[PDB]
Amino acid sequence: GNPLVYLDVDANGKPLGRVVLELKADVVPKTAENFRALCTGEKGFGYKGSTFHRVIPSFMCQAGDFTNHNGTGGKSIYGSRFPDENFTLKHVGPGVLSMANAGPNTNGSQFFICTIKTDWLDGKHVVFGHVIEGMDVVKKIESFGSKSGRTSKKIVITDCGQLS
Ligand SMILES: O=CN1CCNCC1
Ligand SMILES: O=CN1CCNCC1
Ligand SMILES: O=CN1CCNCC1
Ligand SMILES: O=CN1CCNCC1
Ligand SMILES: O=CN1CCNCC1
Repeated sequence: GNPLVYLDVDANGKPLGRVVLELKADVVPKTAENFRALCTGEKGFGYKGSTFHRVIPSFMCQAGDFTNHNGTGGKSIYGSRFPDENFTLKHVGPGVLSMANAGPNTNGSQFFICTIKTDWLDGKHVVFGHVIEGMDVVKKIESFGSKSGRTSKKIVITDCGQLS
């Protein structure tokens, strides 16, 4: 069945806990596989040691730029970018896991976890999972954001991987 993966997150070197994500490989297998492999680091690169670089309260927590750490970077396991697989899953509420992008067909490694229903992103961002456990950790991360997206603490994915 669908993979379960985890992100262990620090703020300013202090552990916040673990976010567990279900990846909906049954609906978006290519997008799920990219995220899964970036969590395990099995291709030689991935999310471990990278940051949540953009966090907006009452919106989203964004991460996955493991090359430039500022929202410009990241890459997929397939190449620098890959197409929007489908828009079948919707941004239904807090806990939705979705791909960040710079327009159509520009998925790399950047992603976000929603903290509200972000319905205006339906048909624009590929939803590929949701938070199974650790929404408390997501809301802690959210609390360290700002309207500009700048974080008030350094938010680091200290470890990540696959649970099943
Ligand atoms: O959350 C929606 N899902 C539908 C497809 N199976 C995975 C779970
Ligand atoms: O609460 C929803 N919002 C929309 C996005 N900007 C932050 C507030
Ligand atoms: O801050 C990261 N960004 C990458 C996704 N598109 C908007 C800017
Ligand atoms: O690419 C990710 N984004 C976060 C949600 N708003 C649009 C840009
Ligand atoms: O906003 C820039 N990005 C780099 C390519 N992956 C999507 C986000």
